[PDB]
Amino acid sequence: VTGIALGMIETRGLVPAIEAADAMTKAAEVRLVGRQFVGGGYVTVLVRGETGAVNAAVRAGADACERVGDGLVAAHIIARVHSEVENILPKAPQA
Amino acid sequence: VTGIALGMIETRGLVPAIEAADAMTKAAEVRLVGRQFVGGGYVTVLVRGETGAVNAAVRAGADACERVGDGLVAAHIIARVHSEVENILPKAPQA
Amino acid sequence: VTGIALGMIETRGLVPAIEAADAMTKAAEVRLVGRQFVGGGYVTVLVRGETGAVNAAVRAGADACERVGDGLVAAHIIARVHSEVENILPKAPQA
Amino acid sequence: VTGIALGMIETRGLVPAIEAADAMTKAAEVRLVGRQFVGGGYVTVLVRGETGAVNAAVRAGADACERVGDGLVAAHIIARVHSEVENILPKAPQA
Amino acid sequence: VTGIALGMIETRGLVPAIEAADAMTKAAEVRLVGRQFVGGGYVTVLVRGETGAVNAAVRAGADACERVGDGLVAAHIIARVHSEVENILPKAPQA
Amino acid sequence: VTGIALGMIETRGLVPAIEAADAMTKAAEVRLVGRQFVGGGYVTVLVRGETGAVNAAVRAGADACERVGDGLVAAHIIARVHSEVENILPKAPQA
Repeated sequence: VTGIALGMIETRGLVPAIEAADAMTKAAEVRLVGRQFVGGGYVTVLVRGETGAVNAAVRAGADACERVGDGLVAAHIIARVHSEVENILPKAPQA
Repeated sequence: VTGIALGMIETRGLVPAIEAADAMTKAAEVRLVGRQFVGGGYVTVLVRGETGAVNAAVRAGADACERVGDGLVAAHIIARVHSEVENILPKAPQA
Repeated sequence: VTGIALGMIETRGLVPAIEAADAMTKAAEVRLVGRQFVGGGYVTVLVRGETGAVNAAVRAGADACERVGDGLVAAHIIARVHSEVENILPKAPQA
Repeated sequence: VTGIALGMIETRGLVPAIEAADAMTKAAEVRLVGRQFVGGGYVTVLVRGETGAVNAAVRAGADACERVGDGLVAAHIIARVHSEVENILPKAPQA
Repeated sequence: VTGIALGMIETRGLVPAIEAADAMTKAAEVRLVGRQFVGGGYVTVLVRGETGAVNAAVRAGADACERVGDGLVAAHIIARVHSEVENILPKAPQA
Repeated sequence: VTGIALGMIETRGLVPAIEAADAMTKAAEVRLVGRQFVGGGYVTVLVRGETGAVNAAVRAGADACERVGDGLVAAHIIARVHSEVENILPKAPQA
């Protein structure tokens, strides 16, 4: 609900990205704040939550999406982003 | 009509994606909720329905579209997406 | 004028796509309803008409555009798309 | 001024496309009606004019742009596009 | 706060770009002014600050993001951009 | 200020493009009128000025940006574009 850690998975294609998003949100209490079409085929899903939650989420999403479609590019956690980085992070996705 | 399972096919190009969409919707009672241009040439079609419907649909779409154009990237089902994932799923496509 | 069959050609680049569109529309009575920039360099042109018209059109467009530029990716006909698929098909192109 | 033939050059990148556009418009009396970013790096420039004008233009643009940057993909003329194809052709570019 | 030097990192994918942005902003007093989706999968993050700040920032971001996802494309500093270049530089990002 | 020659550099990525823009504007009296994301990763920067200015600018930008990131695709000058080509040239960039 109120944690500020950031979890991020980037995939080749939207399908593995949606699998990642589902596995992450089912794995721990994290909020899905963005899904971004990057260009070139990259898609990135972003979650916010407490450190431990985001840790468990990212690990789960990564294990899940590497088997789907063109797969996984990156799985990363930043437990406390600098206040400046909030300027580039999505507050809610657009669907 | 009211099922919440999710079916997804991602293709290289729009043509196999439209074949996928037609085969899926003809294969079982599923609703076509989105067609997404991902970037890089990826296109993803998304269907919602009951679990068994989405199962049959995805299987049909996958068999159909792998023979068309540049073909199939991914075919996947999530029978119950986390409530958070609804935030990134299209409610209706844009044409 | 009133036929609901669907003809589709996908090309690498816009130029072969315009050649495809011209050959298809000159080959039989079909309506050009969409030209779509897919991402990655894919372009897809879509025609509607009666079954026989769309058959002749797609065959003509395919023979024509494979010799132009980066060429042909896919040529496909769906003689009756499921009512659900109409949700993703363009009603008129944008130029 | 009033001719309806269509000249088209597709290039890898915008720079050779601008060279193409300049060579075509300097080579014969043709009107520059569109420059289109296709995705994947393809750019297409479109000219309208009388048949002979468009013939000379396309030949000139093609010779000119193949030496610039990533070069030429396609050079093509359609002397009379079907009335349906007008629906997908740009009336004026956007800059 | 008031320095006009420019720091820039370009990455393959958004995830390494967000890592870059975090490392740069944590490394020295710089302002994150832009994150740009370039097409093809390139993402570029831009920081402004005093010369020494931007120097330290870019070095930190570069060391950080080369280990994340598809990695680093470019890391560059322009300590005083020409007044003309301000016309193409983002004033604040969009998230 | 009032010259109509055109200088153009196309790069793989935005970073070398910004280096190009800075080197060109510092090298001679030219105005930066556009920076264009082309798709596929191509970026093109456009300068206007007198012939000699644009000559010196393009040469400087080219030497500068080939060492940055994924580098240089094309460097080109058109000393007097046809009046028709003005229709596709940017009047000012968007940042």
